[PDB]
Amino acid sequence: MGKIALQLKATLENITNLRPVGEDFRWYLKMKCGNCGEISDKWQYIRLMDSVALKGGRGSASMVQKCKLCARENSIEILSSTIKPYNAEDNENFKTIVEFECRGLEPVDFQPQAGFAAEGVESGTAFSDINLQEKDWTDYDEKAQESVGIYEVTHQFVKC
Ligand SMILES: [Cl-]
Ligand SMILES: [Zn+2]
Repeated sequence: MGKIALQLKATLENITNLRPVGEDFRWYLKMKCGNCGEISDKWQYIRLMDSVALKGGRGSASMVQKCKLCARENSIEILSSTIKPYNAEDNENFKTIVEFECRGLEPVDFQPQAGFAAEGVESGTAFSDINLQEKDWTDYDEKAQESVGIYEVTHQFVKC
């Protein structure tokens, strides 16, 4: 078992409280088998709503997968109490937004897609259904009379 933090960085414009929303939120990841090193060929996602009870007091997992190359049964779990928003004050800094407990599947890449939400920095205008798949996003806050944006989204992994 190991924990891994996923840190986001983005440039924010007139936006705050940027966060994944809901138990159905999808963390799209490329995952590495911890025994044979095989990295998934396609993006896979994991979500809190898929939680499954592991046998024999081992706890739970968000995803269990038998490695196709070495037959190990590996798992990974999103830690829900570690999910944090990315705020106006975090602008352009890496910041941990979620942690995963890894039992033989470890993420080595991350693709933010849909399901994020955020709000106008002063207006509190709600923006939902934000898709970051392009790594840029723009909209207009009518209450603020300002453009809002999230640009140059990137990430990195910290082993905890
Ligand atoms: Cl998947
Ligand atoms: Zn393997």
